Amino acid sequence: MGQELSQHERYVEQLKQALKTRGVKVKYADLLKFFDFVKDTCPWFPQEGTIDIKRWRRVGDCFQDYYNTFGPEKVPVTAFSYWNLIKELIDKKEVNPQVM
Repeated sequence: MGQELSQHERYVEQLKQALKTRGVKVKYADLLKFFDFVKDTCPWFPQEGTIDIKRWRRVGDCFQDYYNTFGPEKVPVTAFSYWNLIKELIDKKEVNPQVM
């Protein structure tokens, strides 16, 4: 909140467009809030051969369930649906590696 413009914000914007072409309809702020959500309760970002984003949303989906019931909608469940589109996006990439 201290800095209006940040590298993290730009990163999301890229995902917004890229994922959008995959059939994802989410707001820029929505993704930004999610990124801050994990960073707030989870300052780590472990990576593995399998869908790395899985662990990211995994924490959100869990705490999101309780937060959703409590009231904090900061991270709407709709994230899971859009996530389905990502699963296919990353999975396809894991096939036929390409270099630019």
